[PDB]
Amino acid sequence: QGALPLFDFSQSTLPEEFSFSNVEANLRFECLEIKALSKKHFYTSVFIEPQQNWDWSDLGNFCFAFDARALDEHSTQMFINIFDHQGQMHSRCINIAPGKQQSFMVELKGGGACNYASGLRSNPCPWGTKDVYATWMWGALNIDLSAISKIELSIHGSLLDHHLLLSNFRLQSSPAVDPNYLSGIIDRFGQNAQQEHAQKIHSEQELAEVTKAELTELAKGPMLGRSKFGGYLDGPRQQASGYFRTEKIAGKWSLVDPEGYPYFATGLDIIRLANTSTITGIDYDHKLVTAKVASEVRRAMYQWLPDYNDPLAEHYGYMRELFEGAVEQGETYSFYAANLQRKYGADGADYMAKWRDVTVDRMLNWGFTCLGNWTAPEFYDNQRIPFFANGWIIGEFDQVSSGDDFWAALPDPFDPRFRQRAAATVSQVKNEIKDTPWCVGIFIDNEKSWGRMGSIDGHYGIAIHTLGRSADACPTKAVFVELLKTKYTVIEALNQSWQTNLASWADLAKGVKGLTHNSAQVEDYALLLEAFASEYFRVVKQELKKQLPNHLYLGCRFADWGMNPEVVRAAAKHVDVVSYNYYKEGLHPEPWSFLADIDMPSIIGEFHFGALDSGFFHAGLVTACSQQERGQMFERYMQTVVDNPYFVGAHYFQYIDSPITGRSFDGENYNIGFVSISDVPYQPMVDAAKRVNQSMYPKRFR
Repeated sequence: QGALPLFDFSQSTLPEEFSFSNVEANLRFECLEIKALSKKHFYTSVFIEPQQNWDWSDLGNFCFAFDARALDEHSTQMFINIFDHQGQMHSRCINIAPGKQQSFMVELKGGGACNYASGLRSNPCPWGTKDVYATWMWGALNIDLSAISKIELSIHGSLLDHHLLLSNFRLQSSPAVDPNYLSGIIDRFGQNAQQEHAQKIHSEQELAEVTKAELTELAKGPMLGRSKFGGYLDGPRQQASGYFRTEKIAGKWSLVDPEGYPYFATGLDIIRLANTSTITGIDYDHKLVTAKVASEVRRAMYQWLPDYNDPLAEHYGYMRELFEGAVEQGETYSFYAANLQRKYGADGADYMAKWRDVTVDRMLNWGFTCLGNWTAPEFYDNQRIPFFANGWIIGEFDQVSSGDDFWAALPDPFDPRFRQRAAATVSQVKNEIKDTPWCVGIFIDNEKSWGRMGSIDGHYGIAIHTLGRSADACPTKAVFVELLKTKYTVIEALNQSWQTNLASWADLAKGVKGLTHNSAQVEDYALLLEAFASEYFRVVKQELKKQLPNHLYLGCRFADWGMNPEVVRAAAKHVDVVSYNYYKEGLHPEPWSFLADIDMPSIIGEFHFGALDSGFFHAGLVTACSQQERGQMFERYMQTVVDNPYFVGAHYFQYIDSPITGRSFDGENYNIGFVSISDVPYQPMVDAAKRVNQSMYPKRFR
C-alpha cells in the first residue's frame, strides 16, 4: 500500500470537514496556515469531521498522518485526539519543532497500536526515524476504527500563540517493527546506547572527569541573597514566629521564614532513590491468582546488568504486587544508584552520604529555597536548606467512590477509623521531622479523584454514587441524608425538587439510583460534595495540629482532573496553603480565574518539561523540542507563578530523569529530570533554575 490522501488542498477553499475554535485559518498554496490563539484562550482546536463516519478497519496496519512546520521561534505541543462513534478517544501528542518540515504519524492499528506507554506490554514505535510517531497519552489505545467520527488537533495550556503550516493529510501504511527492535538499546550507565547527546557519559573515566568538574563548580558556594532559612535577606522584614508561616505582604500572599524573612518556595520533588528502579525482565510476570516473551524482550534491551557477585549487584531489587486477583512481579535495577557508587564509592566510600551532601550543595548553588515533596527523611536534619514533609493516610476504613469500581476510592472521613489512621500518619511525620523549623510544611495525600469537571457524572460522581449506597454501612451517606433532610425537611419536598417518588427519608437512606440529574439535584450534589470534602480536610487538619501545631498544612495536591469549586472551597476552610499540581506551560489566566474568590495562599506541587533529544521514548506531559527549550519553558512557567499574587511557590517533578525503560511501579519513562540517570545535571535546566531563583525575590517583592 503506502499513502492515501484524505483531502485536496489544491482548491480555493478548505474541505467541508474542517472547522476551528480560537484558531485563525487560511488555506494557501496547498498548506493550511493556522494561528492558534492559545496565549489568550486556554483551548484551541482544529476539528476534522466527515459527514459520514470513516470506516478505516479494512486498511490493515496504518497511521493517520500529516506534515507540519512551526514558524515560531518556539515549538508547539499538539494533541491529536481521534474519536469514534461510540465516544471513546484515542489521544496522542507531538512536538512540532521550528525548522524543517516533519512528518507525523498516529498509529491506529498495528497489539494493538504501537506505543511506549504500556510498560513491558509496549509495542515500540519506530524511533530515530524521519517520520515522528506520535506519543500515546490518554484514552483508549484501540478504538472502533469502523466508525471514526472526528479528529481534533488541540493546542492548549500554552503561554504563547503558535503559527503552523499543515499539509499532506493522509492514511499511511505502518510497517511491522522488528520484535528485537530495541535489543541492546541501554548501555551500562542506563543511557540510550544508540543515541548521542551533548551531556551523555561514555565511560567511568569521563564520568569521573565530569564529576570532578561539577564538584569544583559547586565549591563556588550557594547563590547569595538568602537568609539562613532561604528567605529573601534584603526583603521587607516581617515578624518572626520561629516557624514557616503565611502572610499577606504588600497585597500579595507570601510565605515567611522562621526569622521573619519573606519566603518563596522553589525546589524539586522526589529527592530519593525509590523511584529510580526499572524492570530487568528477569522473573517478570503478570498473571491471575505472553509475559514470558515480554520478559525476554526487556532483558535483551540491556547491554549490561551486573553479575550477582559484582559489587554493583547491590542495586538489584524486587517488585511483587498484587492487584485484582492478579500478581505482577520482577527483578529490578537502579542504574542511578549504580552510577552513584561509580561516581562516589571508590574504596568503600559512603556514596549515599556523598550524594546527599552534593544534592544539598546543588540545590543551594542553583538557588532553590527548598527540597520538595517526597524528600528522603535522611535529608530532614540537614540544617542547610528547608524541606517539605509528606504523609499518606492508608489502612482500614470505610470508603466512598464514583463507581462500584472503588478503583480510586477516597476515605470516608465520618468513619472513626479514618481519624485514627490520620493520627498514625501524623505520628510518623512527627517522628521524621522532629519538630524542626526547617520543615516548611506538610503535604497529606496526593491527587485524589475528587471529581472531574466537564460532565455531571464526573464532577459530582462521589455524590451520585454515594447516594446510591445504603446508609447502614456508609457514614458519609448518613451525613448526606441528614443534609438533605435539613434542607427539605419532608421527603415530599425533596420529591418535588428531584422529581422522584421516595416514600420516606429511610427510603432515601437505603439507596437511590437512576437520578436524572436536574438542576436542583446538581445544586444538592454540590452541597453534598463540599460537605464530604470539608470533613476530610477538617479531620486531617485537626490531627496534624494536635501533634504539630506550628507547622503548615499544605493540603492534598489537587490534580487538574481531580478538582472542582466544591473541594477547593472545602480545602480553603482548613488548610494553611492550597496545593495544586499543574502540568501545563504555566498558570494560564483562564483556568486560574477562581483564585481571587478563594483568596488563599497557594503552591504548585508539580510541573515539568521534557524532550526527546537525550534518547528517551517519551518526553512527558508537557514537551519541548530540545534540552535548551526545556530550560526556556521552565523559566516561562516560573515567571507565571512568581507573577501570580496567590502563589507562594512551585515544585518541579522531578530531580532525576525517569528510567528510559520505565519506573518499575507504573512504567513512567519521561525525560523530565534535572539530572540524567548518570547523575549529570542538564545544563539548560540548571541555568534556567538560576535565572529564576536569582530574579524571583526582587521581582516578587516589588
